[PDB]
Amino acid sequence: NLDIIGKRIEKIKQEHETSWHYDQDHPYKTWAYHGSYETKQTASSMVNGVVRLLTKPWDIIPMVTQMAMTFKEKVDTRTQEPKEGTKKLMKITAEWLWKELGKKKTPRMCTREEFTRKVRSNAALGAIFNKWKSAREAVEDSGFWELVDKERNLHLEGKCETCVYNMMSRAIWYMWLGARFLEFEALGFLNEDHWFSRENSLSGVEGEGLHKLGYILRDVSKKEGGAMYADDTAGWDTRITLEDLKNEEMVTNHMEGEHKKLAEAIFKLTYQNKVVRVQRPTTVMDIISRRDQRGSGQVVTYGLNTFTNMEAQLIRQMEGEGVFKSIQHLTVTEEIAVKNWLVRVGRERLSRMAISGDDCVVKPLDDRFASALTALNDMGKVRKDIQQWEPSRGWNDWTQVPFCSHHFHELIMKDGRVLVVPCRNQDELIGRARISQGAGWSLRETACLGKSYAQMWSLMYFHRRDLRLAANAICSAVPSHWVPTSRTTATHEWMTTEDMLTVWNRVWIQENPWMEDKTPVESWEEIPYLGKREDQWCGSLIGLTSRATWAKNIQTAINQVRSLIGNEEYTDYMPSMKRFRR
Ligand SMILES: CC(=O)NCc1cn[nH]c1
Ligand SMILES: [Zn+2]
Ligand SMILES: [Zn+2]
Repeated sequence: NLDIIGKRIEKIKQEHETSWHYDQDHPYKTWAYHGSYETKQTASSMVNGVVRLLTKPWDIIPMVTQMAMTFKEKVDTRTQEPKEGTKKLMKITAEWLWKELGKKKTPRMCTREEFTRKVRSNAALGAIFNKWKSAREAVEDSGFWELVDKERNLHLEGKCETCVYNMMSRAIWYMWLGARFLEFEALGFLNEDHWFSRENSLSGVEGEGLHKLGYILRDVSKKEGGAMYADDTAGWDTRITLEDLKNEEMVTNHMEGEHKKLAEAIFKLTYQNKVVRVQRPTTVMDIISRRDQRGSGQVVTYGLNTFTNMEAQLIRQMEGEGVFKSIQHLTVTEEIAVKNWLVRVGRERLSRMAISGDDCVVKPLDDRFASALTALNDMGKVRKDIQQWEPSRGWNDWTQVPFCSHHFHELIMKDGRVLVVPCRNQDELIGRARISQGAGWSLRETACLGKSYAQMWSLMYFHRRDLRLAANAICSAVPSHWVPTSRTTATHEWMTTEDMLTVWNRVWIQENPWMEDKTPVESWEEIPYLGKREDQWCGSLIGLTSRATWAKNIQTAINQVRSLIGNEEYTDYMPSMKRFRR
């Protein structure tokens, strides 16, 4: 408790010594509360006018238009201590999993140089504004690095002064850039060196890309076994136990020297003990603490979520296969049985999964998995939207399984070759492309964000009639040479000024390990669509009068946007489609 967080608390006390008051009407039950101080401040979603002017039919679709308008009673909940048998299963599994992940990788520190390059090309490193304006400026000033050094030597001493979270089914815990650096220095290797790649982790998909996820799910479907299970957890980040955080910390067992000590300090001082500042309108700033739940940088959160989800799903698989009888207590011979299962079939069982942070798809040996719930519930990974003890419903067809907010279609090209393509309800895609985040967007910056969405649609969603047409229209409306942008950045092959047909060929043909015939596609007309009825099922407006008028008059919409942007160099991409090809 207060020996580890006291220093951080003491320091904040003094910078607001004219405001410190131990409030009596504090709303916290599961968070430890320490005091309050005076503040007064808040970033809503803005519409992208380039995308909206080129998607007129969707102006009257509420699922699209409502997306642009507008649980902290789940962050304030508590998770019970797992039973001794559960804790044993998790420790054995975690020990075995870090060794497997470490077989072909070497833990290492990430560098000021690496951190500096990241910031100088905009990655969402959840930092705060003070002394320097942006992250870009702090990184060039040697005063910052002297602050970093003071904290670093403090961490080596087993103490913390400035690693404090700022709070803001979503919850993002910003820290000052210095704290983020020290986290990246110790644990950045997990992401930077691809520990959760599919080649390295067998269950993972880190770096895989939306054009690969469908092929990965189809490969899992080819295994002998039961239904495909895709159970979502109710608020995964809030269900991370102190036992989970202790099994995650065992990655430090694979480290040495300085690194081992720096990593151990991040786990002890920032993850297993946390200090947070929250805005309350009653507007004061609350300084609260707790030991458990997830609150790291988003990128370390992704890797440790993937790790602990892989662990939980192997244990649920063990339960279905009858490897252990009860979570109350593992016998001595059950421990040897669990260890022996992992050595004998662990890697095979990992290959039966696709795991992306809190999101999973499992194809178990058989459907006993469906009612194997005791370990999963006792670890605190309670399933969303189903009663605690009600057996999971599995999917009989890999094309119906939800994963990473998508489903996947099998699409046969006129030439016989097989594409496995990502899909989701088209209102979601159009509604997201119509939204920007943040202030001070020029017309040129807004146009370049529209072009980023258009090129993503050309590469990932070319099989949706409305998106291929809207992508061609946006790319026709934005100057040919303007570079696509995004203020918050998997593999983003659409972020380029290269011709999108050349990029399509590289991604779907040349570099696609599931495509044996490498014959390049010569035109967009060789590239197929979903069936017309399937396109409507997934939200297409094909068949509506609104959509027919839009498609027929598209050059008028394109001209409207060109007239606003001004006298620039434009390309007509519409004749890449049959119906505009005269
Ligand atoms: C309709 C269109 O192409 N407008 C572009 C433009 C603006 N000024 N001169 C040409
Ligand atoms: Zn610290
Ligand atoms: Zn679909």
